[PDB]
Amino acid sequence: AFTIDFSDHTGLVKDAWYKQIEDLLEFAKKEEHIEDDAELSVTFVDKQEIQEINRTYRDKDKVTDVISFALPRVLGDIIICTDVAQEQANNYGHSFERELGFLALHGFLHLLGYDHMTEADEKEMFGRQDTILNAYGLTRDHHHHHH
Ligand SMILES: [Zn+2]
Repeated sequence: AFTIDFSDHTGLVKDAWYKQIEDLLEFAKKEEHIEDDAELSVTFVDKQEIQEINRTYRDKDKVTDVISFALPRVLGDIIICTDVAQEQANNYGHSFERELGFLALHGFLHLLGYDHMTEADEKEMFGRQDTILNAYGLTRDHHHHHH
């Protein structure tokens, strides 16, 4: 099994988008060969709230697109900023909800223990990200964040 506890503090997220994001992350969990039951939470917030969360939890007084908090396997929490995701979606040329899904996938891989702070880690983690997105059908280069 795989359950996402979703929350949307903005009222912007459509019900169809929750399903699209959950289906992508469930596919990723299977591609990662995680057989156990897993659970996680995804919360959508506006730019004022993401800055406050970034300030108090990361000592970064600034807006950002996604924050992941790593801890049935309980994987932790992903927080996504709708304001930033909408602008990044415009810059990459896919929809708001596609960008929400990409940021959720990125956070999910972080919760599994991947990181990209070194070149070797980045190659491993973006290699998995690209492979999952391609296997799901998201093969256009900018759906990978050109990455
Ligand atoms: Zn990251």
